[PDB]
Amino acid sequence: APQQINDIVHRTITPLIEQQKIPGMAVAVIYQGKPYYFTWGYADIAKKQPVTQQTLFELGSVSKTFTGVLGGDAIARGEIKLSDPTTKYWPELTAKQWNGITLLHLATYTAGGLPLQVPDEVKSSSDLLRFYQNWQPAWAPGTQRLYANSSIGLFGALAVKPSGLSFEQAMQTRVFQPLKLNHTWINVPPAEEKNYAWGYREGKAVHVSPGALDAEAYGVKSTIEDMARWVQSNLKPLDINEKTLQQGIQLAQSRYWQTGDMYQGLGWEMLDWPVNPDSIINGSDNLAARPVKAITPPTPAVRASWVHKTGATGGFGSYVAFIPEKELGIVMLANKNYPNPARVDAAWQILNALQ
Ligand SMILES: O=C(O)c1c[nH]c(-c2ccccc2)n1
Ligand SMILES: O=C(O)c1c[nH]c(-c2ccccc2)n1
Repeated sequence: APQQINDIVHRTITPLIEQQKIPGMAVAVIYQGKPYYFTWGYADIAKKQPVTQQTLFELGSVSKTFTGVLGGDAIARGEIKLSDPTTKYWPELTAKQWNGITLLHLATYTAGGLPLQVPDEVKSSSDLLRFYQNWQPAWAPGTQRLYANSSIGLFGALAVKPSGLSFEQAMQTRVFQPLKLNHTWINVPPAEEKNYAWGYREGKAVHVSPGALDAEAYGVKSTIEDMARWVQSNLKPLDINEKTLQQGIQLAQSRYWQTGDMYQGLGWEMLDWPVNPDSIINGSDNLAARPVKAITPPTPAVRASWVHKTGATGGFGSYVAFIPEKELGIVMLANKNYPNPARVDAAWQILNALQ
């Protein structure tokens, strides 16, 4: 890399790893559109396997950005609309609280208080129907944001119904393949297991458990190289050859709702650039129910935004942030779930210096 980039990344990440006791980490900086890669520590402590550019990390909720984009792609294909009622794609959702809950509400955590987690006890798919049928909104649709896997997870399952593809097939063929994300997986194939890092919770090696709507909400694993490429695509959607994908990206970065300084996209979340670092840093701390202001009609993707997403599993912590107008981005993948504000802080420190 250029020395400027080498120096800011290292002087920022090294202390962070030390402070947080992160066993392994990979970082990519997109600078004037090109990727620069850094790796530290261990993919697998027991087997002494280092983190490389081919190491797979659990993205956790950064998976939601893929889901938003696949969702946006289905829109641009004319297969679904965000203004459609949920019942249009799940007619079995006959319970009366569902009247007026749209795909928009599902994708943006504004349905009326769908819970953060689908319960563990929901194994079968009729258990799932029961869960949504029996769910009681705390609020009218489109009035409060409460971040929820059961909300965007559902949007992801429904968005791919008209295609007739499974979520995974749809994701692989419509998002992963066109973008050349050849080491990105909903389900890690046995061929790639050698590269699958372990996560670490309280010093114990852990992989993400199977659960309802996992793939749609928190189930993607990826390498720093593919993740960099994800940032490049989202930075420059209009260089993407596939028409509906290109628009899908643009749709995921539209501003549908505003809470405080932040705007809710599809998966992605957005602030006006330049940004107050304390507004993103403290903003990122991990139930926070917030009133939302509808942006009528949604603002198309603003190039002068800080576009970002945090993501966690029991054993992993990820962060992606990019600034379209600066052609600037960062991916940070760690095999420990460490505080969000530390991530955002490291990321702002790096990006601010290169801007
Ligand atoms: O193997 C295939 O080509 C395949 C997999 N799924 C489909 C498909 C499913 C629903 C509607 C259209 C095609 N084709
Ligand atoms: O033909 C090749 O060189 C080729 C295609 N894919 C790979 C590859 C497979 C797994 C991990 C990394 C590269 N090599």
